[PDB]
Amino acid sequence: PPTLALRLKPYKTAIQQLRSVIRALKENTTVTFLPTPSLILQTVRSHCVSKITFNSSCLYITDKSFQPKTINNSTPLLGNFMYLTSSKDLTKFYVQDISDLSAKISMCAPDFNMEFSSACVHGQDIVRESENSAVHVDLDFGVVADLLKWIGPCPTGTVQILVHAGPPAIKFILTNGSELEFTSNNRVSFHGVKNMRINVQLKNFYQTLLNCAVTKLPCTLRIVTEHDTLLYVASRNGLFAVENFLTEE
Amino acid sequence: PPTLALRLKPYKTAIQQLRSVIRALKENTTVTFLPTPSLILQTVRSHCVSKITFNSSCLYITDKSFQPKTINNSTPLLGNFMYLTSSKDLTKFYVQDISDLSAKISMCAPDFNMEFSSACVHGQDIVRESENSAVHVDLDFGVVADLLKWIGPCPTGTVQILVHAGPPAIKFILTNGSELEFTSNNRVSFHGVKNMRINVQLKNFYQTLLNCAVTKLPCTLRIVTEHDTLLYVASRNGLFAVENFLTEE
Repeated sequence: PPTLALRLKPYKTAIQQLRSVIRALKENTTVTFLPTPSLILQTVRSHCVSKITFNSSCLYITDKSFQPKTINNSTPLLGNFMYLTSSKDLTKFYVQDISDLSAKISMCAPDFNMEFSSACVHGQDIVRESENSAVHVDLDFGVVADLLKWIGPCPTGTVQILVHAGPPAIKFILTNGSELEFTSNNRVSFHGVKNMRINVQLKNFYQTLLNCAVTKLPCTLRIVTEHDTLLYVASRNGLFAVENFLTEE
Repeated sequence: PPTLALRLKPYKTAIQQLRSVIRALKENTTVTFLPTPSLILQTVRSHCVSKITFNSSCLYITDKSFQPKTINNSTPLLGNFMYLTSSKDLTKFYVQDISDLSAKISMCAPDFNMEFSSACVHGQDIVRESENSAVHVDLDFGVVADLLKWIGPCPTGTVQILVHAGPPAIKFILTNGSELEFTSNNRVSFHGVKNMRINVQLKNFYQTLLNCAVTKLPCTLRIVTEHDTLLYVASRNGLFAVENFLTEE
């Protein structure tokens, strides 16, 4: 039977880094297993879609005939499935393709083993789109930390992200009139700017930053204008990538 | 294979009544499955041992060769096992005896099924002991409620239970000097009293009362003096019995 297995050392590391993100997953959150190999978490919040993709280095695949499987993370009795995989006692975690309609998940710990079969759902894949006029600014981890400390007081209202080109700058404005801005090359890196603004809910922007901050590495911000106005915020390491897509308003 | 199955209607009712108790179970809490049929939860806290026994009417047994199984409620990956059984979506729950060293638990929900095998441990059975000189007072549910409201302010210090025989009375005294007492037949029932006292931790007595109060029915208090000084507090309905054993100090 075609088996997709998690490689324990990098997976346990990754899932520990992500523990706070995984604790925050929603009722619609999906988990996708691919023969690539890949594992993808995808979550819809108001005007915000979030995707966590595990690097292939976290997985072992025995047989590429393994059919793609998407399941709900919210599991009838078990609740938050991905949270259970963050158990520090986990010794084995694999998925088997033994029926068309479902995925069979196996997990072990010292003197324990368990299996469950969850119904497959129809997933959507989300692709970061490119546009000729897009803004792209990379933020050092220290900048992300500063934004989080600033915005972290339960966050309400909106944040306006205001970008300038005259000289380059990225500016952040909150509902209460507070403003922070960055111009400085050894703190941020500008890769295409134009005079523009985007307004997003503060709660979503803060959660987005929190999720990206798990890498303790630089985060990429992009803003596009075509299908509509959208803010992309992402970070990654060699174990996983966190990507968020925030729709204006 | 010998199967012990939960009868869904009375089990789901019982487990819903007990939900708060089950949320509070400890690392040493055991779950015992018997061919009687019976299911027993047993938990050790400081000077307090608590036992929940499900009435046979909650169980169906196919084959009395089923070997007795005790397992830890704290389950490596799953965490609080009994809490998972309180899922309002549960459609099937049974235990199979297919190995000497372990119990195989199966559980279902609409489009979900799961199985796990947990290692058997060595349980102790706890028996309420009788003594010729013991105090026994039954308390109406309204009395239990009054005690809970009185003691419920996080409870610290101790409670002294002071019993009198001249005329009969049961008295409760807290560390801060507050005192409540009962003498009244249509509120409490005296079945053997003698002049005596017992002192227990307030936190344990309060938790004990909370657990018994789930029946919304009268609760039995007994106090013994032999092996040592001990307070027994219990309540039951046709679905389960809650029993607690509090050692003096």
